[PDB]
Amino acid sequence: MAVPPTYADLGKSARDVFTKGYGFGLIKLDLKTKSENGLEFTSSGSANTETTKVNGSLETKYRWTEYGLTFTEKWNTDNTLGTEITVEDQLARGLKLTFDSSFSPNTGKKNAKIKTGYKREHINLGCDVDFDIAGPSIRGALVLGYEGWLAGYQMNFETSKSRVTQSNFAVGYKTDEFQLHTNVNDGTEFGGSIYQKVNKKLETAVNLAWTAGNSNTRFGIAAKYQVDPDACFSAKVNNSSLIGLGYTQTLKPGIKLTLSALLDGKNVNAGGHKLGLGLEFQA
Repeated sequence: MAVPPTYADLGKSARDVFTKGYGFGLIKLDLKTKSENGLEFTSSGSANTETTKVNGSLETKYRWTEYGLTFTEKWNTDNTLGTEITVEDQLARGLKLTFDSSFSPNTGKKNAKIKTGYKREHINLGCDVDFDIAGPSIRGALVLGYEGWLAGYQMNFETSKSRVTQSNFAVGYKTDEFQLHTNVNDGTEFGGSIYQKVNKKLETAVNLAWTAGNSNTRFGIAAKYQVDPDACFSAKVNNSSLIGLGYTQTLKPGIKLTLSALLDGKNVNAGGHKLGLGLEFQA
């Protein structure tokens, strides 16, 4: 509350208006279970309708919510395996420590990661270490909060190059109804977004992006309208003339069906246009 978001979550809500409720060029199938603690599973399948490629993943999660522990297991179709152990609020509130291991039989190439996070009133700090063969690399992030205002810094240091490869700044303003976010990545990529919860049923977002020193500008406008408690409409445009449309409908409790279309101007409908279908099952 007085506790700020992680550096990565700055601007998230506005990013969500653009990304959720759309899945162009995919048939997606998701099966989820919930539990406050103990076992939880998520299993997903994706057909890309341009490449005929069909992907799959499982994730198994066990929470010992008594000791702030989560153990997670991942497995996809590309043979990649992974395990993640997380401790949260355990040695100190709100300290979070993650150990992550990945393993790929298809190349015998394994990755290991440690993420540490520390959060309290006005401060959100992180330090992620990637033990890669051609790392370590270390990502550090700090976000400071002052009366709704937010300032963050994020860096990545690659030890093989012994150089900073990433240096990002963000400044924003965040209430429950309204969020401003600005960032510049590497003194080079500028971004800006406004998010508005306009009423109980309408959220809107504007995104701006440009690059030093190219005079052009990209922008998008998006909305999400919750028509009733069972149906939800999304519409977005950008200045490359792309129109995204999305409709999500609960067909039965626990079962949501989303249809989405991506349309190119001025060719609507004249040439080929991206459709999508998502079905989510929650049990």
